[PDB]
This record gives sequence, structure tokens and C-alpha cells, in this order.
Amino acid sequence: LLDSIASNNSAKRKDLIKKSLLQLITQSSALEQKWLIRMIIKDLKLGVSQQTIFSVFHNDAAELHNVTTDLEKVCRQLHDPSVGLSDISITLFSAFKPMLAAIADIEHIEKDMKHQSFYIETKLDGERMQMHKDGDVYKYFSRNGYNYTDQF
DNA sequence: AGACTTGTACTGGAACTCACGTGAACGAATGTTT
Repeated sequence: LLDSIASNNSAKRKDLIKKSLLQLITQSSALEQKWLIRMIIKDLKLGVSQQTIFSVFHNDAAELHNVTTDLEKVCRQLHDPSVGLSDISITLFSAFKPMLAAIADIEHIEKDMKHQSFYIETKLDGERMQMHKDGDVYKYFSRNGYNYTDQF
């Protein structure tokens, strides 16, 4: 039902969205409808961190989610708790969580660089993107893993 | 992006307890003086 509603919103159709929501309402209880509303809004407020959920799911799941950024692969590969992954590293056509930068104090900057020469670069204002190229197959991914390939 | 809230563990400090060391007093024995 959620897939139908999302695709149908993407297709510029509202009568079908109304039908799907009506079916969900008619075939749900008050608590189920409340939870469904929370998932639609994309907030649950469970009080438990996503990192905790991933850790309980498998020993090495946060790293795999960072490298891949797709709940399907993490859920599929990490099924048997005993069986782990030998080596996890960036792979083609799979979004990876970008590496960010933290505030720095000009006074102790040299100390933060272990008293060694460093690189100074200009700050760029705009979107953060990553490009995957294999032959003439191109994929573009945004900061959080959304696919912007259609635009570019 | 920035800022506040909740949590999380970790560090250090307060308090209690014991062991060890120092100070002072003392009863009995012994030596000296009359």
C-alpha cells in the first residue's frame, strides 16, 4: 500500500492515493493507524538510537550501512549472526556516507595537525555529490544517499 | 547547516576503615644518699 501511494504521488494521481489511504483506514485499528501515520511522517520517537538497533541486528552493521547506504543489502547479507564479513570497503554503485569536517580553533591548529605541514583549501558552498562511473554508466548520489542521477 | 536535550561512560573526589608510627604517662625495680 505504501509503495502504491508513493508511486501514485510520483505519477500525479490523487484518487488512487485516496483509495489506498481509505483501504488502510478501513483495515486498521487506532494504534495501527497511529503507527502508520508516524511512519508516513518518517518519525517514530522510539527513544532507541539507530546505532543501537544496527548493533543488536548484527555485530558489524553500522560499517556496512555507512559503506553501502541501502537497508536491503544490510538486511540480506547480515542474516546469520555467527557469519560475519571479512572485509568491507567502498563498492561501485553503492552510496557511501561522506566524511565531514569539524570546527577548529585557529590558535591550536598546528597542534591538531601533529606539528606538520598541511593543506589549505577554499570552502565550496553548494550541494555535496559523489559520482560513480563505469564505462558510460553514470550514477550520482547526494549527501544522504538520495539518487539525483535523473537531474544530472 | 546551527543549537539544545538525553543519554553514556568514564574520571576523579569524599568518606569510611584499617594498619603503622609517634608522643606522653606510669608502676615496679634498682641504685644512690643520708
